[PDB]
Amino acid sequence: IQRYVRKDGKCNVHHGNVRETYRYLTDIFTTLVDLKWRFNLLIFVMVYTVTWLFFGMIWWLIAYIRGDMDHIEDPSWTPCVTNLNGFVSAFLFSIETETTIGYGYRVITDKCPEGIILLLIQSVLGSIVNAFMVGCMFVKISQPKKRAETLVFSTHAVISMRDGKLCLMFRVGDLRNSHIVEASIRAKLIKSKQTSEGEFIPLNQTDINVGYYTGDDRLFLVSPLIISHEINQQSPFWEISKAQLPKEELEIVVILEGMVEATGMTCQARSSYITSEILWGYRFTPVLTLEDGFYEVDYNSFHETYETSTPSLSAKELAELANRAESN
Amino acid sequence: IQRYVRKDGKCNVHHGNVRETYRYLTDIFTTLVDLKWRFNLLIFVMVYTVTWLFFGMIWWLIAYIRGDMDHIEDPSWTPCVTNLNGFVSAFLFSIETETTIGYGYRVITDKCPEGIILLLIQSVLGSIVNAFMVGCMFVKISQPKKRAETLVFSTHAVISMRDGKLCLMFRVGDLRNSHIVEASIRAKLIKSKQTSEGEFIPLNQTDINVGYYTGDDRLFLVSPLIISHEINQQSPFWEISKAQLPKEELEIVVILEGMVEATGMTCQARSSYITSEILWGYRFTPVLTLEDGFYEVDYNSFHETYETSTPSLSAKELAELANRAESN
Amino acid sequence: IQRYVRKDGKCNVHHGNVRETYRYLTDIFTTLVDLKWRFNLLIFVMVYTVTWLFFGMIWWLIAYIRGDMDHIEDPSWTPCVTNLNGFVSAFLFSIETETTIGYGYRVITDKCPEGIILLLIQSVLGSIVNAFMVGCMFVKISQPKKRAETLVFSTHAVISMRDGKLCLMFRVGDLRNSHIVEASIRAKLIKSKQTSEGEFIPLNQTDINVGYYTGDDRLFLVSPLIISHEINQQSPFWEISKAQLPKEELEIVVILEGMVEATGMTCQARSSYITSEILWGYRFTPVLTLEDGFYEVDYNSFHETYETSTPSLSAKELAELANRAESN
Amino acid sequence: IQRYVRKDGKCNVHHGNVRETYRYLTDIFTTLVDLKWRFNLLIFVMVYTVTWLFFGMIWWLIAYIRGDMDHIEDPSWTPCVTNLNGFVSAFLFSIETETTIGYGYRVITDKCPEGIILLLIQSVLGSIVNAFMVGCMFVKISQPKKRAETLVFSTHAVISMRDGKLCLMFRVGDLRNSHIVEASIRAKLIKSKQTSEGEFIPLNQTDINVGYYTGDDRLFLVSPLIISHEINQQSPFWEISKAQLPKEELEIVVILEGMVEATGMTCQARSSYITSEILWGYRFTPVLTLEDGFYEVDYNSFHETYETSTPSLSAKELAELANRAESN
Ligand SMILES: [K+]
Ligand SMILES: [K+]
Ligand SMILES: [K+]
Ligand SMILES: [K+]
Ligand SMILES: [K+]
Ligand code: NA
Ligand code: NA
Ligand code: NA
Ligand code: NA
Repeated sequence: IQRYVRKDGKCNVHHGNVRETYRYLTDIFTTLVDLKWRFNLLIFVMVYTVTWLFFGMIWWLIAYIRGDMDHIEDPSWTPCVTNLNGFVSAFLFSIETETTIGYGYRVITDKCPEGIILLLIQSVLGSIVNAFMVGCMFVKISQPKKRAETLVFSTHAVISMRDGKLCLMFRVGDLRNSHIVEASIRAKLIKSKQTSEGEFIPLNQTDINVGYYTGDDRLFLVSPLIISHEINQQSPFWEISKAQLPKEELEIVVILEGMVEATGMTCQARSSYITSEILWGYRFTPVLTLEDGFYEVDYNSFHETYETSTPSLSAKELAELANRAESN
Repeated sequence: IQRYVRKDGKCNVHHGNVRETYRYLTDIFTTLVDLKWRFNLLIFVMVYTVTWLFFGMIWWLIAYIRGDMDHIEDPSWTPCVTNLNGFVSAFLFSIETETTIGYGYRVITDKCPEGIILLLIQSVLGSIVNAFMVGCMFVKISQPKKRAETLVFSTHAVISMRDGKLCLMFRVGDLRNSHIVEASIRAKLIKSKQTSEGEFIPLNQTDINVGYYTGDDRLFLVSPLIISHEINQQSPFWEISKAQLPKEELEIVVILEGMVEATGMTCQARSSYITSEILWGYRFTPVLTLEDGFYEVDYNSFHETYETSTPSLSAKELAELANRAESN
Repeated sequence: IQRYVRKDGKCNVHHGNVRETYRYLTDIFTTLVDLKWRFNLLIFVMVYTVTWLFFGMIWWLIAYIRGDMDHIEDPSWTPCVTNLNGFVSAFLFSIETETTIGYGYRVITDKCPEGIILLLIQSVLGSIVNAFMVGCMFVKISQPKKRAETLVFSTHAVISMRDGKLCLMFRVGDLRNSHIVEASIRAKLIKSKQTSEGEFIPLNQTDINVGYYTGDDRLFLVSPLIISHEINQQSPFWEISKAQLPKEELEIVVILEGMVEATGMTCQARSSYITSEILWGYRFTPVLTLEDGFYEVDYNSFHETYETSTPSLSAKELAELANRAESN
Repeated sequence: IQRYVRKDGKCNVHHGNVRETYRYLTDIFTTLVDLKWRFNLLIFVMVYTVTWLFFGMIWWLIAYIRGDMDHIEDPSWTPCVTNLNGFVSAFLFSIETETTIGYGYRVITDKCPEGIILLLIQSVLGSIVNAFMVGCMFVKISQPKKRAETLVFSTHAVISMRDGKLCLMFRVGDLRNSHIVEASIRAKLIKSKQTSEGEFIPLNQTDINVGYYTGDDRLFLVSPLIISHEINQQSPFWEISKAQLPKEELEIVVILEGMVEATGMTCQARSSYITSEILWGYRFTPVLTLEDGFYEVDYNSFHETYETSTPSLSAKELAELANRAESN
């Protein structure tokens, strides 16, 4: 079955018929850092080689129009750049200058102002281009989405009874010793619907409660946590029994958002649970054990669940039993 | 008619009679990065050329006061900077030094401490100025407002019935495959008012509810979303019928705020719906279709709406019909 | 009278008897960027001059222990660094190397590995020190608190009647065309108190409501806004009449927090209203006027207020009149 | 007794049996900046020395395959790099080039394109590697967790009566004159539990209320603040008397999260109070005193508490006395 979101977090959507494609060029920086690495590294190589060529020809051109080329056998003549024997030497000086290596076998001189104003322009644009590209690299290396790689979601969501309440539970973890700051968990139920009046709504998102009113959706996440959605009157699973579950066409999107401790930058880790990955009547297997001075987590057991005695009834039907029980 | 906010997000306000203009110089960095590009690139060129000139004259000056200029025919004499034949050579050494190209035809020496302490000062201020300016460039290129270019708002807001409730709806979209992290939507109604007591309040902002109490204002925005404001008792559209709408003098400001995935930086995309852009009795045309392995969006249809059967009554009058219907 | 917070935002508190002062050295970066500019620029100059000296002596030392110094009249002998005639030349090479100007009159050679491993160490530490310091500069220039300079608070808070409710109002503004993203306003009442049991609490902070439950504390701030605190049953001004106000010993701290549009960084602008700056029975003078295509703000009038007819009674006593009025 | 969180903020947990260790390499930047300094500085040294060697051999190799090595006695022959007498000179040119010191005793030439395309590759990768590493340093120096060093938590939590309510109180402070922006305090109670149905939950986190519904959890923190948790019906200390406290097996985790004023980056300071550090019947000793123009804090007294008359009863039992008192 098709899902909206993959277990690893990527989203199965393509944006077609974007009539106004120039917008991608309007915020070029976003397109650049969003590219695949091969394409950054390609552009990176190109941006540098074309500038050095582009200036290299302008350095050659000053030397040509000046007549430096024509008098190389005459020492009386002095050029813009000492030693520009040909079209190759210009390329090298062009790099020697803009990288600011400037070996100084090729050296500029007093004799032309035409050259000085180029060295000037170059150095300036050399800084602006170099910023743009190095900046682009730094951002791409340091970007926070990468942290998501050391944030795990449990492979299944489970439904079982907890202190008399029927609960939907998934487990989350963080493989690093460092932290997710201002950590928080939110969850969205994704399923299509139809209004009384006729409107079909493709992949309708309804927020699932996972601590919003108590601030228990704000996580302190060191050892793995089991996030619990209590299936109450206000739940979208209120009228879903063990029987009905597999015949429902729904998907739970789970989103973990906080700041990578070292870069202040906010990360978003995502995963999905489709109807078949929601185990009814199950419990997560413990992972925590005590050792001398430290609590040790056993990630082998992180995804593992086991079965428990659990009603087949919808949460709603459990209430109906309770209403008669308290009234008895 | 005059609007407060343009559809593209820019705001029609000018800040006149700012008596204390020095404040703009107090936080210079904000003024700089807020400038138009022509003016950054201008200042950028200028800041660099004046330093190189300013030092170039000081390099010339040491050479003049020392008497290096007077003895160029004497090799016994050795200068601060080998080869400073005139006022031009000094400018070149000044750049050769501060860019740190340092071709080394112009080379400093032991003979003057006067020169060494300059090379010292220069290099230090060369780093501080270079930071300030390159930094200023980097910030301006990477700034998040730019993302707003690949965030679209629907061209109209529509009002129609949804599961028995009258709703104001606008649609939002994101043209990129990358994400808006900690995405959230808020909306402000802008219209003037008068208190019982007499006070006129120019462009009074009252927050429009778009999910605040359920956290459904926190968006997971991949494919386009239709943001719904339920027009209930607490709504500012409670007493507005189809008839009255066009004769109201109001404007809805819509604000999308989240973090650009790659730079942790927060973006704010804005748009406005003036009274004439609010289509009563309309529905948004679907955009989502299924393809092999991927959900495809059709942005051609993004802004498109169609008409449906919809009451001409205000939400309030619909309730009055319901009160008698339930009491019947 | 002593205030806790100045009108410009600075806080009248000193942190004395910090026994564990090393902590300031533990997070050195915070102390550095928190310093006055004179002291950054001082340290900046020093950090660079001591490294260049420190290496300069090590460059001199290799040259001394090797015996390069003793043979300068012998060309057969070749040194670590060509041309190190004395203790001054070493300082210059040391800079020429670490700034990477490297004029190359002073050039390293094959003949000693002792020199190569220094050039190596230097270049590496040259990058680490240069990062630390340039970074420190960049941060300090770009820091967001500076924006606060172009965020104004009204000079007074006023109390007057608004649609039958008694309200405490202050006005806020933003002098720039650019934005404060995720803008929000919160306000704290600061006054001492005593518990029934005996405990004196020095400067007790109680949050003042300014939109928290409706999200109207989240500002869209283009033209100036009048922030309104409705003085209701839950207000700390519930039992304060015009008469009692000046004899109360209290201070309202007002805090504006949002993100500078260009740097994603969060700014905090603060101000205070002491009991004497709270004008009872007053209204803010309008500032907004319409011009062709643009709304123009008149900051001359920003702080200005005028008097209106307003009850001398506490909000509580107004309710008591209303209770008998509705019961009549 | 074992705690979950240390008083200084570090967490007693180890992540064992991480089967998928490659993920650490997938987001390498996080692993790098998370390393101990010795290991950054080690890698930093290594990354640079291996590139310079790696290129140095390629520079040597071009010189070898070309036959430059074989003709050093022939001036007719001209090499890729003037002066590459051996395997050592190549290493030096390799650094001279990539650091961009380029002393220019070793200079590239026209004669080989083989060399030019290397200089090209090098300079490009020289920028990418240099970014990666300097960036990594900058991040690590500027990271916000460090601020936590100048944020103190009181050594004990105390329980005493405040205006008729039994309260759990701890005190927090900030040693710097600079601010924590968007400051906020949250607190989690950590103790194991067992569901009716059988499920043991290892270290169950239940959020402790410390201002969430009034926004008094949002701190304006200049002088020290006493954070108060009112022990009401909804409290986890509702049924805990002075008698029972020490026999409970619980731990309160306290978390302070806000932005370092200068870097926009968010900091998280943590501490813990185990059952024995919760003083029943105690009050914090004042720290604030007035001086000419400034409020002075006395951090000697910051942690100090003193005893007061305080009920031995649980908050619940105090209510039961009140129920009969009001009914009397
Ligand atoms: K250089
Ligand atoms: K150089
Ligand atoms: K050089
Ligand atoms: K040189
Ligand atoms: K936030
Ligand atoms: Na962790
Ligand atoms: Na998207
Ligand atoms: Na503004
Ligand atoms: Na402080």
